[PDB]
Amino acid sequence: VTDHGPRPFVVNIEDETKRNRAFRRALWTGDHLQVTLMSIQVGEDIGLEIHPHLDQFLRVEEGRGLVQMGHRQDNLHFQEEVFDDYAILIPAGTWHNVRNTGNRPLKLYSIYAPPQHPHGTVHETKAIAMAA
Amino acid sequence: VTDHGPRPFVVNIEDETKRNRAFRRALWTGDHLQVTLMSIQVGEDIGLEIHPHLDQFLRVEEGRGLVQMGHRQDNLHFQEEVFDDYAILIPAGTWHNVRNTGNRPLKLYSIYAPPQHPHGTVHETKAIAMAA
Repeated sequence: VTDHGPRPFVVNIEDETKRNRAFRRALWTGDHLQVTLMSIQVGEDIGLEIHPHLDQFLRVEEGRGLVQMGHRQDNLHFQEEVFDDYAILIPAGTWHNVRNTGNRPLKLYSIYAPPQHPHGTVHETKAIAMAA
Repeated sequence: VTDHGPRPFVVNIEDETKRNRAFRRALWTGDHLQVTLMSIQVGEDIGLEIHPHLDQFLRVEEGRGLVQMGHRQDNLHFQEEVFDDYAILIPAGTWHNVRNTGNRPLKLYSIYAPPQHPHGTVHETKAIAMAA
């Protein structure tokens, strides 16, 4: 998996998402949307964030997690479990986090609109992402 | 399934996509991205289109199809089969069609960025969509 954006592209997304081991790997960066793959370690979270300029779609391909969202950083009153087959919609301006609560890495893909990361972004680990 | 945009939202996307029977049903319309569900009948196609202002992501949840894409309407030189588990990336300015080539309805979801359809759009059939 390298970043194939902005090419017309067909991919087995189930398989690439499950095979990916990086915290974040850009798969396709276009002018208007970006697809990244994420593998989140047991006990780990993406990290609380807010994106006022973009919407995000996440799809869980494997594992179990906890999604936390709110209007304000100090009140994440939306708290829902997510599992294999689930999608999460994160509208612009909503504070959010996703925590792995299961017993294996949590495998998901993320679609940002508009794009968030540089073309070809790879953060192998959470620590690397945080530093970036 | 009604359109839940722009709410923070978690959904079993595999199940909603497979259960949906409409040619197009908006599931979530935000400010920056929109998710629709599509059930495409045996022998039917979405219809050749071009969206110069938006990128589209499609994920096939069930069935088999043929994706056709090109730079020019009269030369769709990208021709690839798609199956369950496959995603299709359609960058802005690429002419595209998706045809059902299998033996049951082709079930997919589509993410447009920015949004394409009014909030709460339902086109039960292709004919209705074409008329719209």
